Order: sequence, then C-alpha cells, then structure tokens
Amino acid sequence: MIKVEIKPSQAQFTTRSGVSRQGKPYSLNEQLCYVDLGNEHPVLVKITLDEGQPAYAPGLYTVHLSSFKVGQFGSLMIDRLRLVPAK
Amino acid sequence: MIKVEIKPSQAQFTTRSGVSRQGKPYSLNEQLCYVDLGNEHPVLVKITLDEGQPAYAPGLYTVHLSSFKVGQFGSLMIDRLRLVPAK
Repeated sequence: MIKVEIKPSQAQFTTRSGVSRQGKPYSLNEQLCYVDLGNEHPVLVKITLDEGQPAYAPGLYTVHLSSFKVGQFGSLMIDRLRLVPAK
Repeated sequence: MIKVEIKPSQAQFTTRSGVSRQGKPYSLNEQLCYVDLGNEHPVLVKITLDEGQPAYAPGLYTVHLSSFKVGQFGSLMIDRLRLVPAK
C-alpha cells in the first residue's frame, strides 16, 4: 500500500528485447511510474509487464500485495509491480 | 498495511556465519515473523538483522517504507525489512 502515479507522459510502455535456450526468450517491456516512498518527493520506478498484460492507463494506483513474494532463502520481495485503482 | 507479527516463540534470532566468495566475513542474524500478504493464511518470513540490532519483541507490527530502495533502471527492491510498531 504505496502511492503509485502514472502521469499521461508514461502511458506507453518501453522495450528491451531477447533470447535463451530450451524455450526462454527475454523480449522485455517496461512502463514507468512515480512512487512516493513516504518522502514529499516522487521516485521514477519501473514496472515490468508480463506477456498479454498491458500498460496501465494514466492515473493513481496503489501497490497490490501480490506484487510481493517469498524467495529462495526465505526473504520477502517485490517480484513484480502490481497495481490497483483502490480508493 | 504490510501487516506483520512476531509471536512469543519467534521473538529472537539465529546467527549464521562463514565466508563470502570475495573471502569476506559474515555473521548474519535472522528472525521469523508472520507476514500478511493476503493469500488466506499467514506466510512465514525471515528478517535479516543489522549489525548490533536486537531481534524485535512480540507483537503486532507493520513494515516501514525505509525497507524499499531503488536503483539501476528505476528498479524497486526491498533492501532490509524494517518493521515499526502498530498504531
């Protein structure tokens, strides 16, 4: 439950394409947000979109708890930025 | 909130120590807490503790935003999980 803002400027996503072996292409797409991390000042964080799921419209979003995950040696983590209209 | 709690049996830490592959010394203390990330039940999570830092004491907690950093391409990561008391 973090403030995320997408300003109109940020509405289109941004690419970083690619490939690995057995069936593993890295052809990455990213969109950007301003995240207020407590501070009076916003941070440009990046959102990595997963296949078939799209760039968020402009507006105000909260970070959704499924955005967090528990890793290999038991640490909690942002796996991917997950947003909701929630307010 | 990222709802967190340390029960009586969890109010303490374990030390793991050995050596880093840049041949550097570690002596890391770890503690378990229950995190409510949604799901239907409490997921168990590992707080790594800072040098000096006493293991937190039983109770209700919430995650403090100082736990989230940003680097490289606007990449958000949890740095340390710093919990503060509930309200």
